[PDB]
Amino acid sequence: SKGEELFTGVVPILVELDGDVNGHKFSVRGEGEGDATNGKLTLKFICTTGKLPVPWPTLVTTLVLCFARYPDHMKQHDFFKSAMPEGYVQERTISFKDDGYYKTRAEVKFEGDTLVNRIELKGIDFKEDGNILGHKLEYNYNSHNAYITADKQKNGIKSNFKIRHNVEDGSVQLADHYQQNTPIGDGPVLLPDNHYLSTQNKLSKDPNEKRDHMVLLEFVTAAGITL
Repeated sequence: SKGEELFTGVVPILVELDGDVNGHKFSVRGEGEGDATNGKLTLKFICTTGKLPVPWPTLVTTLVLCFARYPDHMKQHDFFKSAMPEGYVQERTISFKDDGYYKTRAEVKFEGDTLVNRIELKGIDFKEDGNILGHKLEYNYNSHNAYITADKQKNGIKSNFKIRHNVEDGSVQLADHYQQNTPIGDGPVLLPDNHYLSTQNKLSKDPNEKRDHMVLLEFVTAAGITL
């Protein structure tokens, strides 16, 4: 795709999320950079409204799959770059087992030289003293594979995958994601054969940052189609 030409080196990233979880209003700003050469993303996120009222790990998937590394023989299956620079909408429902759910609508697109992910997030039905509102999730992240399929009737892709969030008592909090993506522009996009993305996330803290924040290192690699 011509969009892939925008990704041959490191690109600056801006993430803006406004959220409303059980009426708790909050915002997150992230900045950093991504390189689809190696699938590497490095960002720092700040809760700009105070303490984040949900656990940082639960927002990772919401807070830029155009930076996934597609191997050469898979490049004709990279929907995400093919939609650039005009971008795509990424929508999810994320259901937390035995708890509430998030609904997210995001636009991922270039604004000048910067790849911007702007998200509106709504959470409802979260339980008082549950793992989300009660911040009972460990600050860490299990590596995961998520399968991508074409959605030809919407000129886009879809994906359903689970995140395992470790709870501090040794239990696991599942987060079941249903995802859809559709191009913003009317130009041609690549509709992929079935494949998956493999993702690792390292969550850390900036020792000099006093605000509630998350330092994230993410790798995303496409796989599942062979020579």
